[PDB]
Amino acid sequence: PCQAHRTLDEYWRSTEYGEGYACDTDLRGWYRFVGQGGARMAETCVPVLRCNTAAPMWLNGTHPSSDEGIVSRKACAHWSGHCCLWDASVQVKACAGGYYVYNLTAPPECHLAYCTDP
Amino acid sequence: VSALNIRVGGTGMFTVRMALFQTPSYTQPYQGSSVTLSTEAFLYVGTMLDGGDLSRFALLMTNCYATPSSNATDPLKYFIIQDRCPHTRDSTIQVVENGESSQGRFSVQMFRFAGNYDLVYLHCEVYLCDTMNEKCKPTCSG
Amino acid sequence: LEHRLECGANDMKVSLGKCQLKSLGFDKVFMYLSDSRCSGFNDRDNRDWVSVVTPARDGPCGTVLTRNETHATYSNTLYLADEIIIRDLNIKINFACSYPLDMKVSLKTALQPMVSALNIRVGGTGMFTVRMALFQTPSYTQPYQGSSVTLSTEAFLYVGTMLDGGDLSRFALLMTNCYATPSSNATDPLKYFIIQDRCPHTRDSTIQVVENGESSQGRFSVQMFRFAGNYDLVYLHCEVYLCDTMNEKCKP
Amino acid sequence: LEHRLECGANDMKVSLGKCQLKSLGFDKVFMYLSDSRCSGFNDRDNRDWVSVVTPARDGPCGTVLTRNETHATYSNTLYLADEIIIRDLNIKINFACSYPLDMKVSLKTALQPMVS
Ligand SMILES: *[C@@H]1O[C@H](CO)[C@@H](O[C@@H]2O[C@H](CO)[C@@H](O[C@@H]3O[C@H](CO)[C@@H](O)[C@H](O[C@H]4O[C@H](CO)[C@@H](O)[C@H](O)[C@@H]4O)[C@@H]3O)[C@H](O)[C@H]2NC(C)=O)[C@H](O)[C@H]1NC(C)=O
Ligand SMILES: *[C@@H]1O[C@H](CO)[C@@H](O[C@@H]2O[C@H](CO)[C@@H](O[C@@H]3O[C@H](CO)[C@@H](O)[C@H](O[C@H]4O[C@H](CO)[C@@H](O)[C@H](O)[C@@H]4O)[C@@H]3O)[C@H](O)[C@H]2NC(C)=O)[C@H](O)[C@H]1NC(C)=O
Ligand SMILES: *[C@@H]1O[C@H](CO)[C@@H](O[C@@H]2O[C@H](CO)[C@@H](O)[C@H](O)[C@H]2NC(C)=O)[C@H](O)[C@H]1NC(C)=O
Ligand SMILES: *[C@@H]1O[C@H](CO)[C@@H](O[C@@H]2O[C@H](CO)[C@@H](O)[C@H](O)[C@H]2NC(C)=O)[C@H](O)[C@H]1NC(C)=O
Ligand SMILES: *[C@@H]1O[C@H](CO)[C@@H](O[C@@H]2O[C@H](CO)[C@@H](O)[C@H](O)[C@H]2NC(C)=O)[C@H](O)[C@H]1NC(C)=O
Ligand SMILES: *[C@@H]1O[C@H](CO)[C@@H](O)[C@H](O)[C@H]1NC(C)=O
Repeated sequence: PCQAHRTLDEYWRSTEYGEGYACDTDLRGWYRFVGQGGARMAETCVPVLRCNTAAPMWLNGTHPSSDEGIVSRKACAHWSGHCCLWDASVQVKACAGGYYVYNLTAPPECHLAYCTDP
Repeated sequence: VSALNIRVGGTGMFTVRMALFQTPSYTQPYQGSSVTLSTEAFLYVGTMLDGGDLSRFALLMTNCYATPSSNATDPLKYFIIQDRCPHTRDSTIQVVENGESSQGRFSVQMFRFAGNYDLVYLHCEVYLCDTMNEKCKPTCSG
Repeated sequence: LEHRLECGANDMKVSLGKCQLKSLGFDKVFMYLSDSRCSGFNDRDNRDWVSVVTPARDGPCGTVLTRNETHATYSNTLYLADEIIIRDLNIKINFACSYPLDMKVSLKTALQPMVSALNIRVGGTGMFTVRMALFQTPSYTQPYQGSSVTLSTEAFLYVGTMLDGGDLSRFALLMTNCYATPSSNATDPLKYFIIQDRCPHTRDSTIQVVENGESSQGRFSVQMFRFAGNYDLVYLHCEVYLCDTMNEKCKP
Repeated sequence: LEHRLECGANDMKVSLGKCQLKSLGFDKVFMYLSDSRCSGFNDRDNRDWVSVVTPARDGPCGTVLTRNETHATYSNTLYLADEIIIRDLNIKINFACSYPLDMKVSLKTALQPMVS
C-alpha cells in the first residue's frame, strides 16, 4: 500500500490540459500521483474533453482523511452530457503523510482517463 | 598459392517504423487501429529505427505529408515537413529532433481535409545520413 | 555450389549446404570470416547447413563499410578449408550486400478527426425544356419555320414532340393525352382529343401513332379536320409526362 | 450570406459573391462538390462571382437523384474553405432544386384548314 506503489510524474493529467486521446488500459496497481498535475484525483465531475482525454473520469464522493483504511469508491466517468455515465471500481487508501494511493482499474471502454486537480 | 574467388551479392532493407504517441513528450505508443480526435487536439507522432548501425546512421525526415486515404501517392498532399524544414506558414508546427539522433519526432495540430473527406493518414520518407561524413542538421529560416 | 545469403536488418548470414560440401571433398568444414574468430556453426532450416553470422556494422567481424550516395554496401570475405592449413587452393567467397538510404514509412493507424459543421440549405426549381414542332413532310424529317400554315383537309398532318432537357438517358417522354382546340388558350370547352388517357382515340380510323413514350421524343400522325361551325383555326396542344426508365415502363 | 442558385434546363450552378466572402474572411476560396474535381471557378455577369457548375444528372459529379410521384430532385452538397485544410467552422451548403414531371406544350404556329 503506502510503501508498495508506483509513482506517476505526469504534468498533462491536470484538469487544465486542453484535449488528448490517451486512454489508460495498462494502469495496474496502486499509484501515488506526484508532480504539477496534482496529488489527488478529481472530486467533482470535470467538464468533457479535459485531462488529455475525450471523456475524463472523477472520484465520486470525498477522499478519506488520515486513519481510515481501505475504502471502496466507484470512479464515475463524464461523457456525452451525463456525468458518471460509465462506472469503474477504485479503492483509495490514505497514507501517513500528505499523499494518497488508488487501486486504479482499467475503464470498461477506452478513451477514458483519470485527472488530478491542481 | 593459387586462389579461387567466388563473388556473390544481395540486397537488404533496414527497418524504420512510425508510431502515434498517446501522450505529450512522446512517452507511450498507441495500439489501436483508428483514433477519433477533435480538431482542437494536438498530434504527437514519431519515427523509430530498428535496422541497425545506429552509431553511424542518424534518422532524418526529408519530407512528410498527409493524404486523405491509405494511398501515399495521392495528388492531395499537405506537406507537414517540407524540404527538411517544418512548415513555417502554419504556426502550430514544431519539430523536436530532425536528424539529431536515431529517432525523430514532431507535433501537428489535427486538421480535416476540405471536401468530402472524413479521414487523415500520415506518411514520411526517411533519408539516413552518416553522422561523421557529412553534416545532417537541417536549419532553415524564412 | 549453392549459396544463400540473407542480408537482414542487422545480420549478414552466408550459408553453404553441408550435404553438398561433403561430396565436394571437404570432409569437415572450417568456416572462417575475415576475422578468424567468427567461426561457423551448424543450423537446420531446410537441411543440415553450416553458416557464419556477421553483424551489419563497421568491423564487428572484419566487415568494411563502403558508402555510396544512394546505398551503403557492407563488404566481407569468407574462407573455406578442409583443415587448418591449405596448400592446394585458397577459397574465398567475396560476399557483399548493400542497403538503401532513401526509404518510405507509413503510419498504420487510420486517424479520423471531428469538427463542428454548419449546414445552410438553399433550394430552387427549374423546368425541363420541351418544345413542340410541326412537320410538313413524311417520315418526320423536315420542320416548318413559318408562323402561319395553311394546308388542305385531305392531306395528312405530322406533329412531333421532343424533349430538349438534360438527363435524356434516365427519362423517356411519355405522352398522356393530346387535343386540338380552336383557340390559343387551352381552357376552351370544345376539344378534339387525339390520344385519350395514354392511348390513341381509335373511333376514327384515319389516326396512327409511331414511337410514343419510348425515346426522348414522341410523335403521331392524325388527319386534318375542320371543327363544326365557323371555326377556321385549329390550335392543337398537348401535355407530357416523364417516366423513370428502370422503376417502371412507359409503354401503354 | 448570399447564395444565388439558378437551376437551368441542362445544368445547375451555385454562385457566391466574391466581395461577400472576402469580407467574411476568405482571401482565397476552395469550392468542392461531393467530388473534388468540381472545383469552383470565376465568372462575371454583374459582379465577381465564384461558382460551381454541376450537370443535372445522376452521378456526373456526385449529384444524388431521388424522385417521388410528382417532382424529381437533384441534390448535391457544397463545401467551402479558405485553405486546403479546415480546422474550425466547416461549412456545407446543401443545395438542391427539383424539376416538375408534368409540363404543357403547344405549337407556336397558327394552323388554318379549309373544306370545299
Ligand atoms: C552506389 O552503390 C550502389 C550499391 O552497389 C550501386 O548500385 C549498384 O549498381 C550496379 C550498377 O548497375 C549494380 O551492378 C550489378 O552488376 C551486374 C551487371 O554488371 C549485375 O549483377 C546487376 O544487374 C542485375 O541487377 C539486378 C540484380 O540485383 C537484376 O535486375 C538482374 O539480375 C540484373 O542483371 C547490376 O548491374 C549493382 O547490383 C547495384 N547494387 C544494388 C542494386 O544493390 C549504385 O549504382 C552506386 N551509385 C553510383 C555509382 O552512383
Ligand atoms: C415530391 O417532392 C417535391 C420536392 O421535394 C415536393 O415539393 C415540395 O413540397 C414541399 C411542401 O410544400 C416544399 O417544402 C417547402 O418547405 C418550406 C416550408 O416548410 C418552404 O421553403 C416552402 O414554402 C415556400 O413555398 C413557396 C416556394 O417559393 C413560397 O410561397 C415561399 O417561399 C414558401 O416558403 C415549401 O413548403 C418544397 O419546396 C416543394 N418543392 C418545390 C416547390 O420545388 C413534393 O411535395 C413531393 N410530393 C409528394 C411527397 O407527394
Ligand atoms: C484494489 O483492491 C482490490 C481489493 O483488495 C484488489 O483485488 C481485487 O479484489 C476483488 C475482490 O475479490 C477481485 O475480484 C479482483 O479480481 C481483485 N483484483 C485483481 C486484479 O485480481 C485489486 O487488485 C486492487 N486494485 C489495484 C489496481 O491495485
Ligand atoms: C495510388 O494512387 C494512384 C493514383 O490514384 C493509383 O492509380 C495510379 O495512378 C497513376 C498516376 O497517379 C497512374 O500512372 C497509374 O497507372 C495508376 N495505377 C497504378 C496501378 O499505379 C494507384 O493504383 C494507387 N495505388 C494503390 C496501391 O492503391
Ligand atoms: C383563355 O380564354 C378563355 C375564354 O375567354 C378564358 O376564360 C375561360 O373560358 C372558358 C370558356 O368559357 C372556360 O371554360 C374557362 O373556365 C375560362 N377560364 C378562366 C375563367 O380562367 C381563359 O381564362 C383564358 N385563359 C388564359 C390563360 O388567359
Ligand atoms: C457518486 O457520488 C456522486 C456525488 O455525490 C453522486 O451524485 C453519485 O450518485 C454517486 N454515484 C453512485 C453510483 O451512487
